[PDB]
Amino acid sequence: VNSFSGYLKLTDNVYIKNADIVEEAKKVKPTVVVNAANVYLKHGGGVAGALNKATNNAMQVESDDYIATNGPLKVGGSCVLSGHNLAKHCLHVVGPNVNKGEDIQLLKSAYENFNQHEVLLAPLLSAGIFGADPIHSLRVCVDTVRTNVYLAVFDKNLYDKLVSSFL
Ligand SMILES: C[C@H]1CC[C@H](CO)N(c2ncnc3[nH]ccc23)C1
Ligand SMILES: [Cl-]
Repeated sequence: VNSFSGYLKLTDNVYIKNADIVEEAKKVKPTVVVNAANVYLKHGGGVAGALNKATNNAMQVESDDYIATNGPLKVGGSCVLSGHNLAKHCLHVVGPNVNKGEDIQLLKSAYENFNQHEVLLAPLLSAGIFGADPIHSLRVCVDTVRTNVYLAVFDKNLYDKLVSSFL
């Protein structure tokens, strides 16, 4: 039993809600919140920009040190950093950005990172400003993640479409 509330159950392990991931994280304080990261951990907009803003830029400061030490992530890769005031940990996961011409096939690799964590709060990878089809992203998620994932979808109109179109 966990404290996630108001989610629709899609499968044995995948749950979904129309919610603001920042406000969700602040309420639940999950062990792991997933960030929709880029390889440079530059958290300028989208989910990443909002999460970083909620940490008062502490996420960006920590991320800049991580990149200075380790270099960029891979598309499809991830790193675990602090969750600051939002969660114990933040799993920064890089889904392909279609608006950069990145291979959408890497979306499955991106979701595989979730399997290293028993429970996660997350957005749909490569959705929003990363320019992928969110219906496809949900399909890959459900078909890739085996651990317990609580998906937050910011747009109420998009949420209703994902549910009503979910197979
Ligand atoms: C991932 C991308 C697509 C699906 C979904 C729609 O709103 N979305 C978000 N969901 C929840 N919280 C959010 N904060 C900032 C953005 C955001 C953004
Ligand atoms: Cl977005």
